[PDB]
Amino acid sequence: RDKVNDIVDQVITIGKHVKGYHYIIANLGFTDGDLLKIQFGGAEVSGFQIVDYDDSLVSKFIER
Amino acid sequence: RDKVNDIVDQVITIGKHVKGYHYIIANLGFTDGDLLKIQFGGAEVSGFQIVDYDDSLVSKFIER
Repeated sequence: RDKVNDIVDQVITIGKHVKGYHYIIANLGFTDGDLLKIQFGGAEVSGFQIVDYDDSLVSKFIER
Repeated sequence: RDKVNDIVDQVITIGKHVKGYHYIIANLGFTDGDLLKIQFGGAEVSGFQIVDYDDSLVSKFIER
């Protein structure tokens, strides 16, 4: 989750986060990192999420 | 110098700082603001500088 943010930051700096690029975060924590930065860039970003925040079970956990 | 950084930040977020765009900072402090952000974006940025840091007079002032 750390080495990813470093890369993502560099990607935005050099401007390789615009339309045409496609990144895949190879970890079980896609929403664990900050995506607001490469969110409006244009480049498509995909990943994997193991903690479904749509489950009433998980939703209840977060509530507390 | 402040309202400029706000715009520059927004510009990078929406990704309108890549090659093809051309910005002109209409103030006497071009190097007064942070440019490292829209520096590698690709978009050309121009402006105006009144404090020439190449003058031995100014260079001596900065030394102190």
